Amino acid sequence: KSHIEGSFTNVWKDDKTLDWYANYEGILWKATGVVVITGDETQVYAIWVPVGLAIPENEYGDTPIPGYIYINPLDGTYPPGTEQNPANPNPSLEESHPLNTFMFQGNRFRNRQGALTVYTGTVTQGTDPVKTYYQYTPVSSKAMYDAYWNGKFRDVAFHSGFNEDPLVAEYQGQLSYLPQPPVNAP
Repeated sequence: KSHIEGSFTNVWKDDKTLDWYANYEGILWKATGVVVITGDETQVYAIWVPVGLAIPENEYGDTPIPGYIYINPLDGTYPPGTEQNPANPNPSLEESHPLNTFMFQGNRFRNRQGALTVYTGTVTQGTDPVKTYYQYTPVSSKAMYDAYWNGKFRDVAFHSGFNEDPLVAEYQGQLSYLPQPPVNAP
């Protein structure tokens, strides 16, 4: 099938790849190209590509609505374990979420002296009980690091103390707009 450039509603973000997805006409679509999301995550604008059968369980006007250009922190433009990005390439399995993490575009980040890691889902590989691990993968996105370095996360990336809940970054990305209505409007 051919790609659909436009907005979808009833979208979700995969917790392992951090890519956005939506169902339309019984097909599963993956958001590619430049991805723009609404602050409340209800809608995503992108170059939607048919990637498989629809999965319903994961789930207007005509003028553009406010949103933000999404940065996938795992896009590999600044790969760890290199001269460029010396950070350790190996993701950790935390018994619990690290303290002092912050929310940026629905993704949860940890900053350890300049090395950024991001929450990439749980991993329950046990038996009795089970043991649930929270995987934190090293950020491989140059865009994410350019924002951090320009101090765009000064308000949330340098906290210390016993703080379990993530703080929400004031900066939510490059401002943009999503065309309306969503293509998969009910």
